[PDB]
Amino acid sequence: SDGDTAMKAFNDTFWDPNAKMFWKDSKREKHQDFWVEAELWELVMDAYQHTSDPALKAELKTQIDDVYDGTVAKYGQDWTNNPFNDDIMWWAMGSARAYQITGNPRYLEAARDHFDFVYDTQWDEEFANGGIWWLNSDHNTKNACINFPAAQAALYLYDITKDEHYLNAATKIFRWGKTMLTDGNGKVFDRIEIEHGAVPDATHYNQGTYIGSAVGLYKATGNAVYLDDAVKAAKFTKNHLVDSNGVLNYEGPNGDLKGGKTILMRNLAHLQKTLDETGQYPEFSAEFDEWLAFNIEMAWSHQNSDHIVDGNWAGQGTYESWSSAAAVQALNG
Ligand SMILES: OC[C@H]1O[C@H](OC[C@H]2CNC[C@@H](O)[C@@H]2O)[C@@H](O)[C@@H](O)[C@@H]1O
Repeated sequence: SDGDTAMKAFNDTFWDPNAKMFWKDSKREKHQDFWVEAELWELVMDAYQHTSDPALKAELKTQIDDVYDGTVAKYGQDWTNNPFNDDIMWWAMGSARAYQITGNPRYLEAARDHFDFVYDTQWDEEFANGGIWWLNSDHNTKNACINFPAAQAALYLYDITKDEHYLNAATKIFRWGKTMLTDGNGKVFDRIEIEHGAVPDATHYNQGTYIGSAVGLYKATGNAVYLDDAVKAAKFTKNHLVDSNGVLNYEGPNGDLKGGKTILMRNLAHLQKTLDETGQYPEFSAEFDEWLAFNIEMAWSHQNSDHIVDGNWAGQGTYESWSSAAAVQALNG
């Protein structure tokens, strides 16, 4: 019931049924940024999968379609005019998931066409021995926030199509990213910049997409090293991207990072599910489950009277949909 209450409250506060988009904040003066809207789309899908209330489930299923329609009305169906390859890939990944839920052809086309544009034209072997460029305008940096989401999108497309092309892509992208965008012990680097090298700044959302791609690769390949990869990145997050009480950091003031716990929590749930299913890493699993539950309880203890939780989970006017999404995500694992 907590997940249902949280999602209903989030919609009541932030969903605009007229534009079929989320508001960026509770002043209701501007709709959410394009890339973040794909992440709120996935939140709707996660609540759809989590709920056991058939009436709410049907409403959320409809909302999956309405989110796409509202975005396409403002931004079009062809996102390849957007210079941000990551923006495109977040929508390609969301579209693959929407296809799995709904069966509507438009979503498979959207996923496959946009994945192909990025992977087939924005992969480069010369700089840094591999990796996808951040932008399709200028080619100066290759980033975790495009590469790991691309591996995830490829894994969804493999699951849908069974075409080994997509598994091969996920494997190649992840191998490059593990080698060039991590320290080999679970710390995920932000990016590798031409003429400079690695920028080893770690953030919640890049830990998340690394973990999710690793768990997906473990499941698709049967290679246990990928599960180990995921566990090491989860451990790094729990020990090194938290405050002194173990509560996940607040990553403001940057607007893109403020809500990153949303993406982290989505992917930590994948890891929790796989550990529960396989019985692997039982010691870590117990520690991890306790730490997750603690974070969730602390976050929700700061909910306001409308059942909205700001993204500064360690503490207590205007609430923002991206920063507030993480607490909702956490109850819809
Ligand atoms: O420092 C945060 C963030 O900044 C830049 O990306 C911003 C967004 C652009 N497109 C949508 C999201 O994927 C990004 O967060 C990049 O420098 C990025 O690597 C970095 O984490």
